[PDB]
Amino acid sequence: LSLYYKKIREQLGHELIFMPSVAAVIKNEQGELLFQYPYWSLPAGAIEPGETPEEAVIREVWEETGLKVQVKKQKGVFGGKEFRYTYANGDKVEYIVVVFECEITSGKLKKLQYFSFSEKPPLALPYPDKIFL
Repeated sequence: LSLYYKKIREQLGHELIFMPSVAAVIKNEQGELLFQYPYWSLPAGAIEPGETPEEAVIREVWEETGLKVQVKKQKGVFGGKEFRYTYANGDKVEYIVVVFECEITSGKLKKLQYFSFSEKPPLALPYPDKIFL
């Protein structure tokens, strides 16, 4: 939770915050997909104002996984009521997520686990299977 969103939350109480975000689809040499376990999730995060969606996904992937990646292709933008989430404490948020297929260029992998498409775990957010293909 960056200082920007943290500051907005302070001022809005539990009210709905619209959060532009990015999520990454990362595959290793053998075709497995990288997921994170806090439901499991794709490496993802909020876009900081000032960053392009591409810069955001590269940064988020580095922070969440330790991998340095470059953007291969955009796999769609998802949003609406199905991407609305209300924290246990009452804080309401709605995401609009830009999904990017990214390729690893450097780094290491800091739970983080690879899963083949057929074995992929369930995700909280309703991303269509097409983002993986």
